[PDB]
Amino acid sequence: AKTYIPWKNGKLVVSEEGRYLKHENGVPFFWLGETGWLMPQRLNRDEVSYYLNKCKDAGYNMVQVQVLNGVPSMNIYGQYSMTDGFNFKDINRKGIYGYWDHMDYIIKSAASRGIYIGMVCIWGTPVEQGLMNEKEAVAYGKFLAERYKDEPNIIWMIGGDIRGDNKTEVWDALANSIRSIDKGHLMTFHPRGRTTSATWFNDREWLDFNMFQSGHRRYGQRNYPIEENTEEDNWRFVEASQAKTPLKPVIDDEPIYEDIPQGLHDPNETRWNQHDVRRYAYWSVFAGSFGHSYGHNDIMQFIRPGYGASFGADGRKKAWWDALEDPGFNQMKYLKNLMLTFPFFERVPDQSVIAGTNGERYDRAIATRGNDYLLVYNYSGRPMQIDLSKISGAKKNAWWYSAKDGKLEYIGEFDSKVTSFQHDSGYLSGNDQVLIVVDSAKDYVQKAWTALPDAIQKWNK
Ligand SMILES: [Cl-]
Repeated sequence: AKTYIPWKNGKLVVSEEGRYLKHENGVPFFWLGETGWLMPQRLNRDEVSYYLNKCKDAGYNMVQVQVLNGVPSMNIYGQYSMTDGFNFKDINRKGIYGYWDHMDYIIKSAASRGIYIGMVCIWGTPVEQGLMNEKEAVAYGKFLAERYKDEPNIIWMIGGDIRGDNKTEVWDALANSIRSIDKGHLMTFHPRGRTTSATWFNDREWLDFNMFQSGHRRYGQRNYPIEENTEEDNWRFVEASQAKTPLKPVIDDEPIYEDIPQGLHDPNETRWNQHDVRRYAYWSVFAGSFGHSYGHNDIMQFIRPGYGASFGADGRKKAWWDALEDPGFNQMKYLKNLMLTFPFFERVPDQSVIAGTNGERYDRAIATRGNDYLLVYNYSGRPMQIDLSKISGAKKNAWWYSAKDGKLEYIGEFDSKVTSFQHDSGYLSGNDQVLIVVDSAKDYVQKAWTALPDAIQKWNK
């Protein structure tokens, strides 16, 4: 089938209930993000095409980058991002393929594949180091907005692994400068680990939605902006952000990365794996997030042999082109395809769908529902009691949905009451399921299906 181009449906807009993203014509936008931080600095033209092809084929519709990782930044071609600080008057040179011409090419390359670029204007580190002041932030924002306002596939990202109370004046100057010119793209803030942008900027008129970073510490790794022994409960950040008024959408834009060490800095520590990657994804979305962003330790830094690695990556062991074949990267599509199968905007998180005593930590089942359907993600497989009366219908149909491979298995028809469910698979064996329950009068899911069809095709002609 033809390439799905999301912006054929119009610009991205925050939906009326303040929880999800939609296009202008009302079509849902389930954000499925990939993290390609060092793509502008490390990938050449052919590598950009290959990486974005792989992202498109794995269902990603948002790839985020560090537009600038330094002052100045340098790309693989040996081109500077700035010649005279933040003075961009003479940045374009006739017959020269410049740093910003390669940035233009990355955005056009994503556009032909139906992918939005998440533009982290400037990573937090050079800003924290005082390399961009308020005056320069205004000039940089003017340059970025005038260059990219007419490119449809852009999402502005202020910050970049930094607290909102760190160089606040600089971030506000940058955000308001872009915002004065570009009213056709959504904007947000990428915060420090274990923080949410909602803590500082929920009430900012330039912020359309919030993001948080739940990565990359394990339970009990304080060695603090969060409660002790709650590190891996990324659903807590969703709750904390949405408790703030006005209600705005939220997403985990930086959960744990596949193959990154627990706590980042010890390369001999236990690495986060595909099962953990799925757990963070479903926990964030079922808590109320509008979508999810994934990352891989080898891909985000585009590691290859002969490059120094961050956080225990090893170019000689696995390069970014090999990490594109890893399980977690290729399982995110099953989360996106599931969410797009059901009425999208009436969805709410609802732990009251789980009756009896819910489990703790990895045994905490998590539920979300519409008016006529409910979804319960159970990472461990611990038996559950589900209150089927929380959705419509005298009778309900139920299915098991395998998060690792999208396998669908019909269970049967049930009367509307508190019902026991347990999946026939190893406990804590990486056979995490979503329990799908739908009012028997609705046909979002068919009884004979062993997979979900491509839900996007409803809006692709
Ligand atoms: Cl900080």
